[PDB]
Amino acid sequence: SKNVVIYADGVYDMLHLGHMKQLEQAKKLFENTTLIVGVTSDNETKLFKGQVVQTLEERTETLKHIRWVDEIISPCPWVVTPEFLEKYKIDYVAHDDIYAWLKRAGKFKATQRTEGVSTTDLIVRILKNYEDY
Amino acid sequence: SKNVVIYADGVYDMLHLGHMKQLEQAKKLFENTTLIVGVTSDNETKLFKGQVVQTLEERTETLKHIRWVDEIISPCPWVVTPEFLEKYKIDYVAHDDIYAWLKRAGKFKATQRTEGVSTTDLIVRILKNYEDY
Repeated sequence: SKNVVIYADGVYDMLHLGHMKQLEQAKKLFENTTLIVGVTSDNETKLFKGQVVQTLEERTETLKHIRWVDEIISPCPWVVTPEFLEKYKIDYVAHDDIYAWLKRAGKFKATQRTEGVSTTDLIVRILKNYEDY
Repeated sequence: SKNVVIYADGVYDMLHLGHMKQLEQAKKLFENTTLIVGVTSDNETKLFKGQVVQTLEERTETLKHIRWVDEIISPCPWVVTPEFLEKYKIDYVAHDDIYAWLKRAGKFKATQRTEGVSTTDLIVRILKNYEDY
């Protein structure tokens, strides 16, 4: 079947199994896809969303090792626009409102976040080896 | 050229860029390879090496998302033996003594660990946002 271009974006700080599963899901939305992943800039992430440990370069270099990722846009724009979709020939945006125009255009595909598998979740498990008392 | 079977093993706790770079290096030792990765058991790792946060199943499930990994042996034997190499048709073992017989057989290939890129290194960077005084 025809190849389908999928776009996902995010911070991908401290990349963990939850990111990987959501990238796999986006890659597998159709039988033949190209998965483009956008990685948000340090300045815009901190200004608009919250704290980020790793630099853009670190977050991007880790992401390239993930088998589902076919292309990376680093940094990506903070806000997806129709012109951006046209420039990269994107058929669907995969994400878990401001996506209203994407759904109106038929270009939205839902993916899911997995709870309890994050990198900081692992550090909490380490800390729980040390009793309060 | 002929396909070359490479074996690497380890704990792969809290998988990070350093593991990924060492897997990439093992995968790229020759132009055409199959990279088999062995993941050590929880009990043997803790008994012989040290603490491990994630279970065998978690460490294995994260590893499968890495593009360089072609096969996983989970759990792998704590000690590599000649019979193990024969069973899996392994041409080279990639690792960073007890590898003496591997070098004697011509089946040893060095790879490098990267410093300063581990998951716990990232947590140290988080903690450094909070001044001692």
